[PDB]
Amino acid sequence: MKIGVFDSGVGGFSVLKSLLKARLFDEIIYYGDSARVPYGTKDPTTIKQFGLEALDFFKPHEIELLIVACNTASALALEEMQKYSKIPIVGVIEPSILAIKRQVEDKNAPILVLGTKATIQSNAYDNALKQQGYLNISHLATSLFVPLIEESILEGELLETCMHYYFTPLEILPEVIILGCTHFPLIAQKIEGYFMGHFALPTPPLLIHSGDAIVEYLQQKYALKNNACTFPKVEFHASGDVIWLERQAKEWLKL
Amino acid sequence: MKIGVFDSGVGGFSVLKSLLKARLFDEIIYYGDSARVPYGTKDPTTIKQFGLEALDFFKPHEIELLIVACNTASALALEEMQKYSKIPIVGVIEPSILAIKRQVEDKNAPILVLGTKATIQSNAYDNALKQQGYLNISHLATSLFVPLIEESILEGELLETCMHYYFTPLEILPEVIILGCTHFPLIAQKIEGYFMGHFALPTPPLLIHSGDAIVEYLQQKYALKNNACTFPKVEFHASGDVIWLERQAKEWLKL
Ligand SMILES: N[C@H](CCC(=O)O)C(=O)O
Ligand SMILES: N[C@H](CCC(=O)O)C(=O)O
Repeated sequence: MKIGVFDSGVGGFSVLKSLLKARLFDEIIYYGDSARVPYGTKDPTTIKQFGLEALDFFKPHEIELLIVACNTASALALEEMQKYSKIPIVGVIEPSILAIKRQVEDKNAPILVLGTKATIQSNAYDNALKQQGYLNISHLATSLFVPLIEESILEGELLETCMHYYFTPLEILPEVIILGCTHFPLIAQKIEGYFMGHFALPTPPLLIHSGDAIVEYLQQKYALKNNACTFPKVEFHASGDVIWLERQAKEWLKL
Repeated sequence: MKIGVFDSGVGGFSVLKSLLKARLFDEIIYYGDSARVPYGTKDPTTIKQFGLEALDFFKPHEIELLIVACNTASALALEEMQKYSKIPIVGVIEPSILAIKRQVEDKNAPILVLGTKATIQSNAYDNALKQQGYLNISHLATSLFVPLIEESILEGELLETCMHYYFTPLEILPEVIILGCTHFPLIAQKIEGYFMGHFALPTPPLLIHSGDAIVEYLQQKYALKNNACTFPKVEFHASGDVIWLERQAKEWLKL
């Protein structure tokens, strides 16, 4: 079918990479609000309005389903967007909760949630996780990860120092880490390397990928074949220069 | 005289600080496009439109002069803005050149220009400096400085490492450093310390402050006295939550 994917910028490509891999949809209309990104360092009122405005962008595209690839938008504007919609709107938060429920049996397992300041402040993951019984949960806003990753600073001294800055105050060694942000998958191995090295772990904690989770959810609900289509057509749209956004699509979608 | 001050967000408070200290105007209308900050990591077309939209916001306020405190907006949209406006519009680039002309007699003195990617990409400083005869200029886009500063990372290993990441590749030790971004004054002492420490200098390179430079230019161009109210009328406006914008002011107006 034909669907739309919404994100604040190019981070949502991490989710698009997953969606493509699953070969679930024939046509995908991706819209990145690159003129206003990032959303994570802003307020609830502003983000909700951005969410509603994303709706207006897709209305004429005739999409059968809208994926809010942005973790920040999913945590603050999903509710409203759905209230006003003739079609289904799926965020990347709830699907990750389901991924945890089946991947993390022990309700006492230490879980660390990483996200933007807005996503963490919303308690979106904390609320959802507790409902499912989990009692050992920790939350951490790692905002500088976003700009570092957009500068393509995916390794080296600076990145290590930034992770050390954010992770040092942590009280509990996580057994599971949720990548509650579109950009974090790009430094997944680095995050794993940090904990394995700093805490001398034989194996890294478990990381939950937002894109892979929403895929598992969309394959279940809205039942879809794992190759219901050959070459999916994709449209790229942005509030900023679309050429700049498309250029990054190459880098993010690349294996 | 009633004036307007435009910036992409809270960074412009560094210019507001200079304006307030000089006591030139009795009324100042501050507008920060906080819903869309930052401008520096975006494209020319997007930035130019933001500039024109800033003019639409100010038209109703009937200001007599508009200060574009944003170095990025100054570099990319100043020309377009001045074209469709009947009131004088002053950016923070030219005043800096005029201040350098006066402080640096040696046209061969090594000058280092720091700014956002968009500001540096525009070559606005390069072209303005050469016109005045300067021949030893280096340009560096220190993008990460912006988010670091907004998270108030003004000390510690992360700031040192970020500074080292950008500065270490420099082939020449600057004698003059242009803080070509609203945010940099907040780490001015740290930058001075970096060069004094790393190059065993008894005194730091001369830093050019955008805010003081435009205030000085304004003071002379309009022959203004420093006798305006000690506590003038200041209005704060923002595209994002204005409460968030205001609460940040003390971080910049501080002492
Ligand atoms: N896409 C956002 C990260 C970038 C932003 O702050 O807008 C998220 O998933 O949280
Ligand atoms: N105000 C911008 C810094 C923040 C931004 O990029 O928007 C400048 O002076 O270049």
